Amino acid sequence: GSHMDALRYHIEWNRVAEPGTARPAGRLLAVISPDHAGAPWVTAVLDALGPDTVRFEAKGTDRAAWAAQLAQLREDEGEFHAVVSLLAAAEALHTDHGSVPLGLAQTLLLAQALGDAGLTAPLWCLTRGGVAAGRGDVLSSPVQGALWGLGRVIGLEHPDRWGGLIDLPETVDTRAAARLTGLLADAGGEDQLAIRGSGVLARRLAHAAPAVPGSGKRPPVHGSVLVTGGTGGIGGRVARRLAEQGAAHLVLTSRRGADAPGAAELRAELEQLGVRVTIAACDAADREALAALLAELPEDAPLTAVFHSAGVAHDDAPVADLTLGQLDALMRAKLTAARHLHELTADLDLDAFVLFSSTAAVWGSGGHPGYAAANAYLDALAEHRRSLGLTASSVAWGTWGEVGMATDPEVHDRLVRQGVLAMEPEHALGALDQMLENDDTAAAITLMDWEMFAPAFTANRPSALLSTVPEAVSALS
Amino acid sequence: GSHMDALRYHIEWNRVAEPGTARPAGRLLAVISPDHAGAPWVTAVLDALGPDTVRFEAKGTDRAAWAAQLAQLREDEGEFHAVVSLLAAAEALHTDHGSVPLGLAQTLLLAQALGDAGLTAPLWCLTRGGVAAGRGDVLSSPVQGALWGLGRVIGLEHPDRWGGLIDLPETVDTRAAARLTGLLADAGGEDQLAIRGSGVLARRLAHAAPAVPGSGKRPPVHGSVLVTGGTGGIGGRVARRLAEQGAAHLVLTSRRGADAPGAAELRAELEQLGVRVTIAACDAADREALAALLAELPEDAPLTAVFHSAGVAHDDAPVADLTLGQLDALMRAKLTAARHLHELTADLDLDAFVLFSSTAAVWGSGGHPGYAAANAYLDALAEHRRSLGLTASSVAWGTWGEVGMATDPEVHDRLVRQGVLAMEPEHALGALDQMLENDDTAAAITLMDWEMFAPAFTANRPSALLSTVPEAVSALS
Ligand SMILES: NC(=O)c1ccc[n+]([C@@H]2O[C@H](COP(=O)([O-])OP(=O)(O)OC[C@H]3O[C@@H](n4cnc5c(N)ncnc54)[C@H](OP(=O)(O)O)[C@@H]3O)[C@@H](O)[C@H]2O)c1
Ligand SMILES: NC(=O)c1ccc[n+]([C@@H]2O[C@H](COP(=O)([O-])OP(=O)(O)OC[C@H]3O[C@@H](n4cnc5c(N)ncnc54)[C@H](OP(=O)(O)O)[C@@H]3O)[C@@H](O)[C@H]2O)c1
Ligand SMILES: CCC(=O)[C@@H](C)C(=O)SCCNC(=O)CCNC(=O)[C@H](O)C(C)(C)CO
Ligand SMILES: CCC(=O)[C@@H](C)C(=O)SCCNC(=O)CCNC(=O)[C@H](O)C(C)(C)CO
Repeated sequence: GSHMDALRYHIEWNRVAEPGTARPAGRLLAVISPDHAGAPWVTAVLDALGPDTVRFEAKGTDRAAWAAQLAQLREDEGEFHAVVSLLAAAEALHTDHGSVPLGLAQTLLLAQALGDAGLTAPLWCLTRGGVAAGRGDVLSSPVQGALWGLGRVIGLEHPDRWGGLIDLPETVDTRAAARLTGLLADAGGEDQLAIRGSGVLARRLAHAAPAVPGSGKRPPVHGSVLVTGGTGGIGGRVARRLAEQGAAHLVLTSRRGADAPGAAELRAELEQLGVRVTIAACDAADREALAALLAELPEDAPLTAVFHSAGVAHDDAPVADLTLGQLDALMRAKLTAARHLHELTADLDLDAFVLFSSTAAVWGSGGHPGYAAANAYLDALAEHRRSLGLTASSVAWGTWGEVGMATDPEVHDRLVRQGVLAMEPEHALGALDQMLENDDTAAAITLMDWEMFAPAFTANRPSALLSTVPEAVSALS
Repeated sequence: GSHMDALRYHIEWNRVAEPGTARPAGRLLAVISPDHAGAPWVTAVLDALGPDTVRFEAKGTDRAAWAAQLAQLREDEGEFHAVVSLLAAAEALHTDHGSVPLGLAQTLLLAQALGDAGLTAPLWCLTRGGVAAGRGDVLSSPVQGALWGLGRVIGLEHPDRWGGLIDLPETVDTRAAARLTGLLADAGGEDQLAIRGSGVLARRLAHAAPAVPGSGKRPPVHGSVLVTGGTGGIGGRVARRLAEQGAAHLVLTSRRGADAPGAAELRAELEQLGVRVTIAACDAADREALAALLAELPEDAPLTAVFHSAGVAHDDAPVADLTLGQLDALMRAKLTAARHLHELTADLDLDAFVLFSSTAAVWGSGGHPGYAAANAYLDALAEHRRSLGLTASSVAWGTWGEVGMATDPEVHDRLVRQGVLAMEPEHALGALDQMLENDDTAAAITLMDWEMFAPAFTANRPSALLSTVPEAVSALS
């Protein structure tokens, strides 16, 4: 019980002190995506930054061209107090990389090209409705939410030229503008911020409250349950659990399907438990294949839940190196697949819609920008779905033992050294069931050694995020 | 800043499980105050407990007579599943002890007489509007609120025959009744509960929100400020602070007034800071003297704030021993004085109405039932005043160093050994200002060693209260 409780953490937002009322002394550089500069919040921000602010229009996605343009600007215009990116407004998918929002691609390349050009002014990435901050906040853009995943990794990899992330309110009035320009002047060590009418909120990680025994509001598991990546490590273990809890029919998918290693043994396992088993080969980013799968479900066993476990973590790279192709391949099973899943099942009144995220999206991991972005999309999509009145849960896993991605010893060793320890599957799954019985929207489930993790995480840069974890605070004293 | 944040804690109420649907197997004993059994909620509870429930009418306040009656009842009727007290409905002040609500007197004597008689069934004390539980809840009876202070100490001193405290809703309908009889059957380890229309809530302690400059909009300190107990330890330090922050005129009161030890030095201190000082000898329970003090304030310096620091903690005693006389002397400067202060200033539109409480009222302290009751009144009165649209704050201090009650070394040693550490006055006052800047209604301000405190506090009995303090959870794991 308390073993599972100890695994569960929650992102929350605390009010922080009002900033000062002077705009920065030095000049700002504002980066705009020229075909996506029309949104009201972009206009309001440009107006708040004032006419002295230099504007750079980021056209297309050409790293070398931008580097040369930025170098010229630095030469001509001198040094900047900060760089303020409005590239998040470009939500349309990149025409050559169908799983990458244009704004996300352009933000990556901007971070690369600023380094290339030696423009060292701290980079601030602005979004509008990419987080749910404050009671009753509406996360209106899960695409912009992905950009926070990337941003946190930029802060780990380039801490000395990263400013942070600020989410703007729906209405950027004079209060909100003064709060924005104040933070850009000095942010008081905060770097993950939401501006809202009631004040300025900052992102915090906290222990979740211990499960209240006997208090579950989870519907019984029944009918058909789709587990994407269901032939993989965590997915198989999740499929078994669901079978024990009363699913009538488990639909497992993956690109390899019945050819996936271990698939024949997993099917026989599930059939011993008295469950119908369908194992289908198909890319979760393929909308038509998903539709066809849902259309052929038994009339006796309609879809009641989705567990999205499809994902890859390999072929990622440092921010300074990551290509748009590698980014696309990392986003595919996460952004594109989850969006299909959401759209195809929105009208089905599901009991559960569970997205498997990662701690790489909670606090960030160096070397894993694309994976962090892709999983940050899932967290944001769950908040978005709740605002529409749909069920959703995003579970950001730490490291599993025994099965799945993280059982390579070299990977394992790296993680244990950072203090992200391998969970026993029974404990991880038990903590998941607690989350689902509480009907939480988003949680991290992870076994930590804070005495290892906190000093490693904050070596280069303090983290206000962790100020609300007493073990982290205590490690750093 | 964050050091002062770390001193501040906040009582909150979280939803817990719906209880079961079976009435207790064994028979209940219901204790009623015969002249005060008319209230609607008392009738509704008696009806919910059903006709099999044995009734005991607690007449007067005679410990020995009740002990003999209870012994007879046990003889005749057997042992009981639990004892359900409805004595809180007696809000009228005791005829012989003008600071003691009759119900509070009778609850003490009941807890004493049950022990005397060897009735071991867990004692549950019911109240109606004695806490503010849930958003927009109205604490309508601060007198009944005092009973929760006493109750928590009964739980520390007699953990094996204490059930707990349950606050009923305004309307005890069938849902509320089934919730009550379900909790009496099995409370799932909870012992501080509120039944409301939306469900069952339980009492929780959390770290308070970090300071945000000017959020509660505290007005500037100005005009005349009354500090009762102003010649005493904390009071004098509070007077000094207010003088530094621009009070025009400090009115310090105590029973000894200008004869109080150190009073001539404190006057000179405050006057060096440019403040006018009035020191009056004045029992804060004397309504007429307080009225005369308020009537003589200059029109150029009207009353703007009250800081209620009057109080005694000595000559308390264990629950088993405490007399009504001792109880009266502890309640006097708290209940009676605060009530006068509330009534005489209700129409003055104060900027601040600040009551000095104790952690003895937050979580309880063995050997200090009378003090805990008296201070729990202050917490409840602050919530009550907020429901009326009046300003109020209750500050439940831990232990001060340097000045005041707790500076005796053997007392100090006992506290340090329980993990309640002595605060530096500047840090305690800094935390108070944070609380007043946020305009919080109730907070505890205390320096804790949770690794010492949690195991000592829960040695004999678990505490759900502390499950929401991660340092407590970690100490116990
Ligand atoms: N293991 C951990 O410690 C951990 C920590 C954080 C988060 N996670 C998340 O948990 C989930 C499960 O991870 P795991 O450890 O079970 O990894 P795994 O054993 O590699 O399983 C991943 C599954 O996703 C499938 N997949 C990959 N891309 C797909 C696509 N486009 N369409 C459909 N299926 C696809 C894979 O099969 P094919 O290759 O045959 O398609 C595989 O069955 C992942 O989303 C991962 O991001 C895991
Ligand atoms: N010190 C702590 O660590 C701590 C912890 C929790 C709570 N508190 C609370 O903080 C407040 C101040 O405590 P302290 O440590 O400053 O103790 P203190 O030095 O004894 O101050 C108490 C003051 O109250 C006065 N007083 C007592 N009964 C009174 C009455 N009936 N009418 C008017 N004045 C009366 C006393 O003076 P006379 O005797 O001359 O009346 C004295 O000036 C108290 O309410 C106490 O319960 C203190
Ligand atoms: C690679 C497989 C995978 O799922 C991984 C990326 C994840 O689940 S993330 C878990 C690994 N690490 C983290 O979550 C914490 C990263 N934190 C760290 O403390 C690193 O030392 C810093 C200093 C921040 C450099 O990145
Ligand atoms: C006596 C001066 C005074 O103000 C004191 C009573 C107060 O401020 S209350 C603070 C003293 N102690 C407490 O708050 C903690 C009580 N906690 C404890 O852990 C006790 O050891 C238990 C085991 C519960 C028995 O009472």
